[PDB]
Amino acid sequence: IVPTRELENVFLGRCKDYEITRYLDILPRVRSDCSALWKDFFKAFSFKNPCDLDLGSYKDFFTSAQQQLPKNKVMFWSGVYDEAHDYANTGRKYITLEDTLPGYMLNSLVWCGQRANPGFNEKVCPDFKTCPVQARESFWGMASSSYAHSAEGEVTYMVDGSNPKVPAYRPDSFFGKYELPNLTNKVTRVKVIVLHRLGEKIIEKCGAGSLLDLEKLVKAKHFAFDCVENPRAVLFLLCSDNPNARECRLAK
Amino acid sequence: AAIVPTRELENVFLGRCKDYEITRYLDILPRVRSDCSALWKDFFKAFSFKNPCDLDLGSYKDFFTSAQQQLPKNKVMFWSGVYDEAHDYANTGRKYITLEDTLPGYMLNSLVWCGQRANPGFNEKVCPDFKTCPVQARESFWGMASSSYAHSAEGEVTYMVDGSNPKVPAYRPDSFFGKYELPNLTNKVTRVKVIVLHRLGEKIIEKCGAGSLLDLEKLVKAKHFAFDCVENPRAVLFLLCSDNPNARECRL
Ligand SMILES: *[C@H]1O[C@H](COP(=O)(O)OP(=O)(O)OC[C@H]2O[C@@H](n3cnc4c(N)ncnc43)[C@H](O)[C@@H]2O)[C@@H](O)[C@@H]1F
Ligand SMILES: *[C@H]1O[C@H](COP(=O)(O)OP(=O)(O)OC[C@H]2O[C@@H](n3cnc4c(N)ncnc43)[C@H](O)[C@@H]2O)[C@@H](O)[C@@H]1F
Repeated sequence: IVPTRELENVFLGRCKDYEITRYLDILPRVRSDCSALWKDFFKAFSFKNPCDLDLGSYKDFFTSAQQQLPKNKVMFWSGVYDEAHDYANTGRKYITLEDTLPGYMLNSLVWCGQRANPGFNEKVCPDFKTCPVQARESFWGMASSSYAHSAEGEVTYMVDGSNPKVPAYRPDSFFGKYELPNLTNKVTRVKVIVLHRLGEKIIEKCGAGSLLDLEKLVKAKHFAFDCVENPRAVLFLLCSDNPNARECRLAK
Repeated sequence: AAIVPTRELENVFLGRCKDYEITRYLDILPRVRSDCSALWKDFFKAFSFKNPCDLDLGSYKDFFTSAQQQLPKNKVMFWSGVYDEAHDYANTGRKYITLEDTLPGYMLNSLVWCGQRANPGFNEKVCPDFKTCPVQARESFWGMASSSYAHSAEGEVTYMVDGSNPKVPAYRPDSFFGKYELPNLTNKVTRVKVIVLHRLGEKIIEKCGAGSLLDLEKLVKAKHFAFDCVENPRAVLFLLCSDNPNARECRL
């Protein structure tokens, strides 16, 4: 894997663009200037072995970086990145991690430290399917946790119902591992949306398999629960990308 | 009461430019030759150290020569009156390209700025209302951006219009499309494909083959382009129906 070029300039550039122009109406600005955020983030993994990371390294970064999240608007997802983002719609309907300050600064970036100067590898980074679990998930694991700890009201969870190999809810997803257990009592409802991909065999349904697992786990935590499969707004989003699919038929 | 310039103009501009250069639309649009600081210099000199209304259609020419990307065949889209729907359908460059996906569109999208005579050469407190400035100055930037963008289109071009406005024809010689785009389309364009938007639950005002759209047709054919026109095609209708699943038009 090839690390992002000019990590620092990209970071600070996204940081300044975000501060001045992004989500102004939707998300609050953070207290720290961009260079203090840079110091906290860099300190986390710099001058270290690329797999000397744990779930605590970026904690000061996230403490600096965390925003209060608008009530009822937080959305979580597993295995349906693209439709959750389209449905969320850049903050118009829901908020995702990539809408928040740290999610937006680091989306799609690739970095790693080294013990030698200049503290980080600008040439080659380890295929993270090589370090332990805790160092692999040290950045986005803490991010997911910091995000989830900030959620309030109803939160929404979008899942893949058409995967014959991967259960809609898994205790060992970032959601199961880091997000769900970090919901505080400010959260009152987990609303699930199951995606039944077009042209595909339906695999999971509300009330059965791993979604019943989830339902019990949510109810055990003193949250309300509900669940729907291809609700109309969602279905229509998928139909625009495949408008002749059988599921997309309109009136004559 | 007063119009507010963007804060930290130069930092926002460089931040966006850098972010874009290194991480944006990599698989979709090519990079430009000039670095960010050169682009800032050509942009700054267009308006700085002059009165705020002392600008013309040629002012940003050097900036546009430097920032213009070559644009992908058959993917260029134009719109009047339906900003949101056009950008939704275009899908951040995955289905069509818009001016906002290009480098200069991205950098200056939503920003507000103006020159002054006194140091430091641009006004940080206040900008005039555009209706106070002569048209060549009021349109200097976005007028140049649209002609330059239109001039780079190759293959089929798509044009999305509002067919539901009772006071604003779908096509108008007086719109940005009509002033700066249609007439700067070169002989590398093969076809104009019009997509007429009929807003859900509203009176249908314009139709393919009559009214200002019949003017658009003959105009297009006398530039020797092919022409076609479709009204609420499914792929668009499904996007409208996603935000309003209850309309008559979305019936199952
Ligand atoms: C926090 O967690 C979920 C998403 O994680 P899950 O493990 O539940 O979902 P899954 O689809 O199984 O895993 C895909 C992983 O990619 C990570 N990721 C986030 N952002 C990026 C970027 N920008 N580039 C590469 N990978 C990224 C995810 O966190 C997943 O682990 C969401 O609801 C919360 F964001
Ligand atoms: C070149 O120009 C047209 C778009 O402009 P038109 O005059 O043809 O159409 P209209 O919708 O009447 O006005 C668009 C111009 O104003 C800016 N603009 C409008 N709405 C927004 C929003 N919501 N965000 C940012 N900018 C907006 C644009 O800069 C246009 O110049 C397109 O085919 C090509 F862009």
